[PDB]
Amino acid sequence: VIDPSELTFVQEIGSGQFGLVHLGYWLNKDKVAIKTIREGAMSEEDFIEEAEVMMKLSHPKLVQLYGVCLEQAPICLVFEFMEHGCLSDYLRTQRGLFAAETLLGMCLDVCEGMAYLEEACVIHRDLAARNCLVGENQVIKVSDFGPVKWASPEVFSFSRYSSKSDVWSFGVLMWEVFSEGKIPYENRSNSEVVEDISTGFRLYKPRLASTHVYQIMNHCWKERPEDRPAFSRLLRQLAEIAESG
Repeated sequence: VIDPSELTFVQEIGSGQFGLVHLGYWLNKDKVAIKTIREGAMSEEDFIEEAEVMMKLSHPKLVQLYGVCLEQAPICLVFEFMEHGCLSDYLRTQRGLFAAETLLGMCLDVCEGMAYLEEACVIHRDLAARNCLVGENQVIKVSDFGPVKWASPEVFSFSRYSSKSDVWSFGVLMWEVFSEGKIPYENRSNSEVVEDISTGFRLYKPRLASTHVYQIMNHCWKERPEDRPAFSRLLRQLAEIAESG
């Protein structure tokens, strides 16, 4: 579903090389989020092959795409606009106004999206609050799909992603949620965090995280991938907890 320049570029809402992201409208009828490329930031094939798989993956917890603009000029990806910025950005401002029941709620949203990706054999080599979007009333969807603080050991040492690496990361995302946007291992070096984790240290339990929620974060933080719960398992454990405590 390719798009010719039927887009209106309103504002810039996030950069880095691999494109800028603009707030925009498609035919007016639709407030979209447009991610442009650059120039030599991605093979035409590299992005094409990427936009396809992204349009192949769909779940109510993954951010939706409207189509792509290859009809030239900085090539781009038209997403549906998520009305509340990224998660990390939402958790920080708005701190304190969350109910634990609401924070957990947010984790299940990302969990659901991840169980779907997991089953889709997709690995999110960068699952964090900063890559999560808040929209239609707290509803959280995971984007930027298709940072040693969020890395599992097999990523630290062997750059060995998997889907379990994700779970590990998810554990830290969960931490950011319950900490309400806090920087995990803030006062520490990447060549230092790797130290604390390897010895068995783990992110402390945030006040809003119940001991039961903390148990699951620590299950995502097991050293052995095969000792980590698959997202499909993670989703149900979080569903049970959510119902009560």
